[PDB]
Amino acid sequence: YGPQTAAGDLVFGVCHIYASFNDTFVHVTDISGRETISRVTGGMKVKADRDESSPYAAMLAAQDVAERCKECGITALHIKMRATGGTRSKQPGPGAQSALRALARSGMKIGRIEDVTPIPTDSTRRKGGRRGRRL
RNA sequence: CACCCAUCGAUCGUAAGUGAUGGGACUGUUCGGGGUGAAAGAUACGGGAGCGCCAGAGGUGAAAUUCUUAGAUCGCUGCCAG
Repeated sequence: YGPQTAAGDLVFGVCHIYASFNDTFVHVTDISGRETISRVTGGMKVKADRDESSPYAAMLAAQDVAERCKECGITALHIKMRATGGTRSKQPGPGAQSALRALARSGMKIGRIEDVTPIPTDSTRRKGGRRGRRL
């Protein structure tokens, strides 16, 4: 099933792409965000714990979410990319460009593109003491 | 310009320095995350409610302890606290 509109129109959902260093969410929802349509993570497409953030897992996840959002009736995506943000890291993880390419090549039209990494006007004490994650 | 009358007071008088690119005080005037009192704000971390969705999420060199179909993580809008 799907929505009904005139011939020359595009149904726009919003695709939140959560690209942290440990996983990768691809999350297609209604423009409100209130109604999830389909979300797939990089950990649903691989066996190893490592590959949850691999560029291949994010590709397969954004694929398998694009096919289902087409099944539902969504044709274009306003894209909202996100890193862990807050205090962790404002740099988007590896499986972000691969999710973008997956959606674009798969066939979803791409509207706006955005960065919604949570950032602080000022922040709570970051994890790891004064000396940080000594390695 | 030493005086002239109109019309306002008419205290009795400085004579032992000068006023440091010394100091202090004053006036004016910036300037500044200087101090302190009281409201308001901002996202973010966390929890919580409502609404979706379903199989993982978190974490790592790799894992595991940890959370999770009894609905975790994720998404949206209020809410609470620091």
